[PDB]
Amino acid sequence: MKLTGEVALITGGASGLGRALVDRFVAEGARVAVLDKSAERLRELEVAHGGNAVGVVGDVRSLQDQKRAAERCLAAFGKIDTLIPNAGIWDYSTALADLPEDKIDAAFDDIFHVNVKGYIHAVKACLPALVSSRGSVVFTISNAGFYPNGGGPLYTATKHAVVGLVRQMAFELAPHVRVNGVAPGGMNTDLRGPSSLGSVPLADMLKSVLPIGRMPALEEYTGAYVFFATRGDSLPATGALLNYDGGMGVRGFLTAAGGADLPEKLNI
Amino acid sequence: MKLTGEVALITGGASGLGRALVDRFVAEGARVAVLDKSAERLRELEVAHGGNAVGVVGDVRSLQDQKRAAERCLAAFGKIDTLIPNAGIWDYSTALADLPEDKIDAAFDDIFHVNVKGYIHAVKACLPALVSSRGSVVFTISNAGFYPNGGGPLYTATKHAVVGLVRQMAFELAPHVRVNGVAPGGMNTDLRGPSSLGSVPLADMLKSVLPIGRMPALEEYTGAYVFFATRGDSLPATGALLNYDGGMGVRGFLTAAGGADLPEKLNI
Amino acid sequence: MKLTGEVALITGGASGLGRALVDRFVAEGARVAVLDKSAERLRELEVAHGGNAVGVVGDVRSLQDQKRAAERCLAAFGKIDTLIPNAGIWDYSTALADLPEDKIDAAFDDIFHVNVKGYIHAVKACLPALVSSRGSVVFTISNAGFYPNGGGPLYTATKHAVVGLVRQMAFELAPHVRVNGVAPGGMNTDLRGPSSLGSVPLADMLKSVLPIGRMPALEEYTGAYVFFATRGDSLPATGALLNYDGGMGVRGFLTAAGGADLPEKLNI
Amino acid sequence: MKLTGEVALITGGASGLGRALVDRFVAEGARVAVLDKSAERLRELEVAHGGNAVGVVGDVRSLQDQKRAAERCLAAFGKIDTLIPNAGIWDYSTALADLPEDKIDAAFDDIFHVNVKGYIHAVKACLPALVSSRGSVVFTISNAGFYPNGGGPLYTATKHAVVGLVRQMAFELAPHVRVNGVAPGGMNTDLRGPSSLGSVPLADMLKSVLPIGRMPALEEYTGAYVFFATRGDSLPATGALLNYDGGMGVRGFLTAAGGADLPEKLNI
Repeated sequence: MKLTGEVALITGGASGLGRALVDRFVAEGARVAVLDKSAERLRELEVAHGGNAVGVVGDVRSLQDQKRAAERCLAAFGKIDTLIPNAGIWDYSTALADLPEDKIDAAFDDIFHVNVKGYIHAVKACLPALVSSRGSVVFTISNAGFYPNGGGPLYTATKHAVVGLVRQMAFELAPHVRVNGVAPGGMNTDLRGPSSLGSVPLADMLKSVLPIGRMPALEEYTGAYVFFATRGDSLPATGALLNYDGGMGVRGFLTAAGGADLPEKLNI
Repeated sequence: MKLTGEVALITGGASGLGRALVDRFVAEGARVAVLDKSAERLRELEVAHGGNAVGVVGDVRSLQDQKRAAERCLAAFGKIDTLIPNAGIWDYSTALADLPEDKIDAAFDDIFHVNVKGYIHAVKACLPALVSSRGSVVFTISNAGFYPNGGGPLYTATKHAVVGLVRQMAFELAPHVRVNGVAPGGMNTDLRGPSSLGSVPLADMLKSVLPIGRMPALEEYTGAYVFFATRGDSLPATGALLNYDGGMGVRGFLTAAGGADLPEKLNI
Repeated sequence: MKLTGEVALITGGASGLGRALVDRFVAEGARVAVLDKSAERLRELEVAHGGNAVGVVGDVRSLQDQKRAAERCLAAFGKIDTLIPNAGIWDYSTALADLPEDKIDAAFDDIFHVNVKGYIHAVKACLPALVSSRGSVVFTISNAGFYPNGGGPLYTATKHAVVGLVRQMAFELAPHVRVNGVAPGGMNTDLRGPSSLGSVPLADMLKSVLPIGRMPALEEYTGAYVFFATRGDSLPATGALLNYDGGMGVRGFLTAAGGADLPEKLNI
Repeated sequence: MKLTGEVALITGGASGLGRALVDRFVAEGARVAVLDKSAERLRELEVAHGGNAVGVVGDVRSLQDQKRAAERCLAAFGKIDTLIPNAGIWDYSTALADLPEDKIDAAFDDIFHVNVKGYIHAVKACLPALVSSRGSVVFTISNAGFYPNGGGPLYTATKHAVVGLVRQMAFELAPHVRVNGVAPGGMNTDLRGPSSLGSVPLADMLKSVLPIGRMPALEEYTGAYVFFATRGDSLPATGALLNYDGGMGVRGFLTAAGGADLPEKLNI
């Protein structure tokens, strides 16, 4: 119960990592406003957390819907301590050469409007509340904000753009609001794409991609966020970027891990 | 003359850094095609260089215009060895708080369509020619692709996004096309902002910004691009990022430069 | 209490951040072994925590001393879940020009033997126990592992070297041992330098250094280490680097923080 | 002939990349002082470049020998414009678990004294000349200064430490001396180790390690250095870090390159 008394707003919190975050935050004693597109999934969530969650239907690309979510959060819980802009869409790892010429303009808008603009609108809408509470923003990034081959040019560009948001917003909102990034990766989750458009099997994932040698469940990706939301724990942190992807950036050339056989080599 | 027989295509090449790059490449023995919105400044550079530079009036946001620049370059010179997507737009360093709610959506599009989508379209247009010549792309980034306070959230996010393009496109176009980034910074360029949107002079704050202790002329920033365009010099480089901003990322806390008193301390 | 039943070993844990970490881990339910040069400050912490902390007097530069700490921890508690190599030495922010020629060799050894080699020996000593418990290492880095002006060349080079250890050891010890780094910064610790070697107060320059706009108490920096020590929270993290320095890397050019006037501009 | 009139000092310039640099610099019109251990190899080099090279026998770990080299350079050519600290030793990729306990202390000193201290001594010795000429330092780094699996903990830590030297020295020597890093990798070269101590075949190197799909010759690694030594080209660059390793940091998860089959896919 690290978050007793705290209030969070989470975008894209009806399913996936968003939902795992909502469930984790509630279990920690926090109260959670959720912005997402599915009314039915939001109401199911509300009743699962009776009193600790409020669900607001809306589009993350719309500043007005972002504002509605912030107002609704304010009305139910009285404050906003932590904002987690989290809602994102994928590009299917569609390479530049495979992006249809008649499709690139639409695809760009679809992915950038959700992934980057929706993050910008979330901060904008929650800004007065966050300054008031001296709160924090924790952006969901991705491995694709750091290394290639986690998406195509569009997705990879969006997640690199949110690293820019972490940096610029950590500067701009200082000294009142802290701004940090968690960059999750290698999760067991189905990533959706845009209407305009439309990748590694388990064997290659754990031998070549993930040094930790396993694909963690969604709940295991929630602790980094809880850390940034815990005022007693994360106060010195602003503009921080936590890579949270099983070790993708420290993977080896021939194998992901170098010490599979340490238990036998050290004869522990 | 390091680039004799080479062909470059530069977007945003009729003024600012782009123009200095046109001048430099022509002087290095290269033939140059230029995509720019300014017919006047394009005519001007066409008379300066003669048959060594062709200008195409167009909009960097448009794929058909980028393709038209690529075809016009092919028709004039036979090939494309180097692409320099360079054309950019600023956001008047406008903070999120100061971004008007009624303008923020259109402002997002204006700056992201030129700074990011225009880069993507440039590469898309030129891909067949670049793969044919086994050439290279060199993206103009900025200090705002790496550190805060070089623009507002919109611009900083866009330039962080082109860092994403350097990395993803270096992966995607390898082994045939090398993709690198130059990140220029201490320039006295007066870069325009969007019409959907209504900062201290660099000289006034130099000692808090630039370790090099001086404001380089525009021509001083062209050498990095020549390096990346020269096959015999930059062959091992792909996915490289050259911070080329006077040392903004290595500035001290009290003052930018740490060795002002070195000539006295060493008795020069 | 997040660390009930866990055992940590902390080098340099009798004063400064190290001591705050001992206090925090004991309060989280963990049992703690401490390697420190100060028998006095070790006795002091032994009476404060009772059977929850054992102190071993020794030299972090010495492998046999590090091994002795590991064996003493094993004998007292049965296992090692977390290693925090933390013990460090400063260089009085002495510039290269100001490093005496007759002292520079010994100064190199003093600072590199504790800051780098002492980290290597800590991990070497504890490897069998860490692999057995499938635990983790958390290296104390510093803002000087990432940006200039946080020490002279010697210290900055050492802290950049521990960044190398985070990455290489995360690769080498995966999948069994996670290796991460915390990089603390805005502390009021008075860290000692070498005897082979004879800076503005942080408070005087705060507005040029810290976006957060305040000097955190030592206890405020302990939460990141608890996060990394907690298996249920930091499981996907290996090779991660947490900048935890008040936002030194995202400071503005004129002043550290960009939003001093946010409460007035939003009318809080 | 980019370097006509310029004077360079290069450590470890008798063989390997050092020698390729010496040969390149002389071909560009520069004059070169070389510090290395082999008298016979230095004299052979001197006569190959009659008048454009001076060879000084000495140990890079010794400030006195570094001073001798600087004095000798001053005496033959009258100035020093560019310093390239380049001399380095490898660790054989010896993992922490494979470093013998009776060998680690010696091995640490051997690799750190050459790789880090020898770089520090080179700058120290050449400092008055470089301030006088307003010159530049270009440190040879490595992929091992950025990613794991290019060496063991020792080598990787040393090359990460030189990134720290780039940053701190770029700050400290500003505004008079520029300081940058080239980080070469994937070269066809035999890397020597220390007396205390004592890795990828071609097939795995070009499929998994090098996006560029080829191992470049040594001469192809010389252009980045020529760039930093060319005053007309690199003036805005201080604290820059050029990754120069075939694209190791932008390599893909399953294959190094993503676009091997672009010529056929685009049907160029």
